[PDB]
Amino acid sequence: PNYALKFTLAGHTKAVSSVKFSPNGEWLASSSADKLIKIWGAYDGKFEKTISGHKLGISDVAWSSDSNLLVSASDDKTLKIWDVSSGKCLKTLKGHSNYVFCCNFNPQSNLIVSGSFDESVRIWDVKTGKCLKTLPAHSDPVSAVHFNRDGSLIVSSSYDGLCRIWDTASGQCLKTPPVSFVKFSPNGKYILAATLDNTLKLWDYSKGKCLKTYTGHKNEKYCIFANFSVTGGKWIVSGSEDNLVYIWNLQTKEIVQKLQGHTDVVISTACHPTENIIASAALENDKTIKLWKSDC
Ligand SMILES: COc1cc(Cn2nnc3c2CCc2c-3cc(Cn3ccnc3C)cc2C2CC2)ccc1C#N
Repeated sequence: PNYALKFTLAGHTKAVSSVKFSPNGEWLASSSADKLIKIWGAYDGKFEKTISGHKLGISDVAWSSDSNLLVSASDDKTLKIWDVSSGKCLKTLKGHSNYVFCCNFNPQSNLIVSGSFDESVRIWDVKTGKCLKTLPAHSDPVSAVHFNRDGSLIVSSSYDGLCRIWDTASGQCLKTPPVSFVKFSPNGKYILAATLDNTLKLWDYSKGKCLKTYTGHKNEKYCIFANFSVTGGKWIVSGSEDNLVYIWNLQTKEIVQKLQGHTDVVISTACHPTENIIASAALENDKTIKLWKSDC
């Protein structure tokens, strides 16, 4: 791949915590420690709107499947469901007793999953805003939560060193260095997990075996988003504490590109759903989002 910087997105006044493309590929949403959500054009980076209401910084944001809603996780111990068109807060999800770190819709987007520093995973009903289940998931802050492709499964990770798979319908656990990020692969059969020994590993969870290991980057202090890039060549994409975006060949485990430009830890990366486009975001010495594009 030949990812090249195309746009730098300026607006946040503190660290950018997460960037996520909308499923229709039209928009990029960003969350920040400055308590704001900002929406940008996915292809040109043009600022669109600021969405405000959280009383403390935001660690994560995520899109509903139809690209109409957002959910945000905030240090004010709540999540908020937003109507992106109107910018209005539809619901405020209360129940966590500490910072909410991570969040996601299920594919049907009738549920929300959240991970918190209170060490629980919570499952929320989008329509009523009610908390349906509270899982005593870990013995340390929860670093990531993600649904599989039909929402029947939740994968969570934690600084306690564990990665666990949960049955959404019952809340019960199906399967078990700090684990700082996890997410299901696009086909649903693998789990990409990051640990704070500068390592990413691809796990076949049905077999419970580690298939591939990716090294080269620096990840010892922060929880960093990683991604499967599938629009062109099959890559693993992740941020790094050396201010670079790393891209690995999924199959060969070779580093094939390092995207240079950010001036602080690259804490978030995201891959566009149909075009060879990467978005990346950095901590408070940088505060900008960058859009990178590749011919393949
Ligand atoms: C999750 O538990 C722990 C956390 C930490 C500190 N610490 N470590 N990483 C991040 C942070 C906080 C800062 C941050 C981080 C990570 C992200 C990226 N981000 C957000 C949601 N999900 C992800 C991968 C964003 C930010 C915000 C400044 C913008 C220390 C101990 C434990 C435990 N026990």
